[PDB]
Amino acid sequence: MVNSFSGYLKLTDNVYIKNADIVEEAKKVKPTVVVNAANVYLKHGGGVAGALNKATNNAMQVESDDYIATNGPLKVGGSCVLSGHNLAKHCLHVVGPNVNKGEDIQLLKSAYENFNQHEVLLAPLLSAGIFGADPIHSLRVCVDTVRTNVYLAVFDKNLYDKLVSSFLEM
Ligand SMILES: Nc1nc2c(ncn2[C@@H]2O[C@H](COP(=O)(O)O)[C@@H](O)[C@H]2O)c(=O)[nH]1
Repeated sequence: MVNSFSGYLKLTDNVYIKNADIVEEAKKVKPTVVVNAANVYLKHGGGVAGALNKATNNAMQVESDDYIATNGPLKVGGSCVLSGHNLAKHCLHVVGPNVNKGEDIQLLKSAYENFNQHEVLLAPLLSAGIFGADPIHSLRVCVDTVRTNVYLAVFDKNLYDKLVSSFLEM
């Protein structure tokens, strides 16, 4: 069954969260859309991007390279829709700002606005990990910006517990 999400807490009308590996979730859920926490050249070197691409045996990277050759790099805050290969029907590759490289944190709102083009998404938090944004801030921007249905997979149990306790005790 498509979009078979289970095990999430519902934080808002739009936003759900689970302590999960987004690759394992995408295999179970069969989402119409999985979000990649991409960079502007769609180089899936590690993090969520690397994990999603690894699950596609590099098909995602080859398709991404072709997209970039034909269309040029994305903008920070931008997105493109490509195949979800064996994980999803579509992968929405979204570029959040890398505040470790001095990109404007205000583009995290632009980045999450891309989600609103899809009714239902499985997604990571944006601009976490090596992109350097505070995940609590990222979740706040997500809930303030996304208006459809987003199922967030947070891999790290400690981070998950911190996000949930922070959000629900606000
Ligand atoms: N493209 C990309 N590379 C990442 C991401 N997170 C980590 N990396 C890279 O992936 C490699 C392994 O990182 P680790 O798995 O230890 O976090 C390192 O080269 C690191 O810079 C990410 O979200 N995107």
